[PDB]
Amino acid sequence: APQQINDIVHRTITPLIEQQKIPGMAVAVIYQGKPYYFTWGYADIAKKQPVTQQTLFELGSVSKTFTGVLGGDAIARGEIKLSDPTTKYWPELTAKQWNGITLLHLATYTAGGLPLQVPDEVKSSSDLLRFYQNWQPAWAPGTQRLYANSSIGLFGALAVKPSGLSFEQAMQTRVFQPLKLNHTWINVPPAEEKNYAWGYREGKAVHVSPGALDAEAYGVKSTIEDMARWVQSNLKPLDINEKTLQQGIQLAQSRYWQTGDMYQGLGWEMLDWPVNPDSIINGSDNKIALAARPVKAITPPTPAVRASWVHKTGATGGFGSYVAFIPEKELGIVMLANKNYPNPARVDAAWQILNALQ
Ligand SMILES: *C(=O)[C@@H](NC(=O)/C(=N\OC)c1csc(N)n1)[C@@H]1N=C(C(=O)O)C(=C)CS1
Repeated sequence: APQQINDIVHRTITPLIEQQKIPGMAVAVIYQGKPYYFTWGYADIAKKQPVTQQTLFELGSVSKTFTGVLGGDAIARGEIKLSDPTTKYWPELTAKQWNGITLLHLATYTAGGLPLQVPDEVKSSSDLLRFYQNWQPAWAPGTQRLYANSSIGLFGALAVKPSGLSFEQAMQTRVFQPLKLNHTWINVPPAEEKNYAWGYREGKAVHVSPGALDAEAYGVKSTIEDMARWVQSNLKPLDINEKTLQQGIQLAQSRYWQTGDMYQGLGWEMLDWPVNPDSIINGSDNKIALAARPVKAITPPTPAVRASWVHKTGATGGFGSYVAFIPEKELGIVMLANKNYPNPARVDAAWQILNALQ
């Protein structure tokens, strides 16, 4: 690692870990296309098992980037269109409020106020239908962006229906394996249990629990090395040999809606580079990130702009993650931690590091 990398990383992350009391953390910085790795702390406190290159973390909502890209792949395959009504793939959703709600809306949180979370009481596919059939929008389709598991989650589950494959098998066969993410799982197999960090919420060790649309919204676990490879793949989709995966990646970074200075892709979110740091830092605070905001349609969507800051936050009960990258400058960062700590702290650190290297 060039000194400047070490310099910044240690200066920025160390106090961050101490400030946020983070038990374990892994950081990857992609600099002129190459990854550089840093780990701190314990994956398992009680076991005193260190974080390593092989430790799996719960990505939480960073999983949405996989879901957007898989969806992008399905479009490229000619299997769905984002202009398809949701009812085309779920005909049992017959209540009148669904008419005019398209896959684009679900994927980009503009269906009209689908809720932030699918309620814990929703378990069976029966509950799931009832939940969406009873939901009442707060706004008309395509007018407001309200960040929501239940929106992008539904998108993921429906996007895979023409393939006939489950969501997990589609993700594994169409995205993980081709990008050679061999330590990335929706369901961590036994041979990896020893590498799967615990999360910590107020001192208690926790792992995410089964939830409806969990795999689609928040259920990916991956290592720092596989997450660097995800970033490289999204920095440079042209190096990618699978035609439809290449195209799916590019579509996930198309700009479909603008709210303030951000643009909504499929999973990914984007801003023009150069970016005002206050804007992404402050925008990451849940009082803005979770608020409803008006959207302007970009008709037709703007193709992936290389001069972009492209990013996504995610968290579970016990974990906190952030990924950001700038395709023009071949620069990116991954931050995985096994405590959920405030979004703006992550984004601030990330900006300090990548600003210092740009
Ligand atoms: C994505 O990260 C997603 N987060 C979650 O669904 C969960 N927690 O967030 C704190 C979650 C899933 S299972 C479990 N026990 N907890 C969305 N992001 C946020 C966020 O913090 O950025 C949310 C507030 C909930 S929805």
